[PDB]
Amino acid sequence: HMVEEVLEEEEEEYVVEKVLDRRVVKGKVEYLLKWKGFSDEDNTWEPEENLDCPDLIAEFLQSQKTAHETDKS
Repeated sequence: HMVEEVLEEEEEEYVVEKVLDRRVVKGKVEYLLKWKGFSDEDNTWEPEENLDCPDLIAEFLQSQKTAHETDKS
């Protein structure tokens, strides 16, 4: 922890590994993705009106229909 009057940015930058789930509060939609570069699973919730990953959002919201019932085994 560095104490000073010139440090607001949380960290350099985080990366997204994929989407694990999601949850709405009542007006906005949040998404819990797996952010790599922390400890192992520091997923975080973000607003879909700012994030930029419509591939995992529209790819994970369809799995609920049927995807784990098959799998590649």
